[PDB]
Amino acid sequence: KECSINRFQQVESRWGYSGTSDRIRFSVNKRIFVVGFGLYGSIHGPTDYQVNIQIIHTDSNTVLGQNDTGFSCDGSASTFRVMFKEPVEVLPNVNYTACATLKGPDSHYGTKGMRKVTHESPTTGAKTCFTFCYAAGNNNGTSVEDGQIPEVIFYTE
Repeated sequence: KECSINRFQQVESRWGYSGTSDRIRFSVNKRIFVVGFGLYGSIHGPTDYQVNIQIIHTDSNTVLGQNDTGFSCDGSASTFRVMFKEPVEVLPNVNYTACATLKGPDSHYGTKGMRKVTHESPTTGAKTCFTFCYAAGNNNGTSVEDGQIPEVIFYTE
């Protein structure tokens, strides 16, 4: 029942980390539990990252979930799972801010990013539509069209 959605259609190189969080805002049209993100990994390997991930309620800038964690990686253009300590419940049509601060070597990054991207249950046809929006400032250059945080890993309700 663990799902994921990737908002990028293509993968390029390379993206650098110097201490600034990659951030993207999103809202969902249906209630979900986010359990983590998929993040792009290094250009060369083997190597790894420390990574701090967070989900913040946008309107108040209050943290709902946060985890200082890590992942290791091989140089592929694939995405790597980094998990929150517990599920964060995301309510319909509330704006949330996803943060990942990677500390590590240069990575791949996503291109041709999508504003809207829909997950559809193969069992019921129920649609879970994600809308992504630009997180202005303090985002390591990440946007709706390019950058980090390709994937949200979640369960539907």
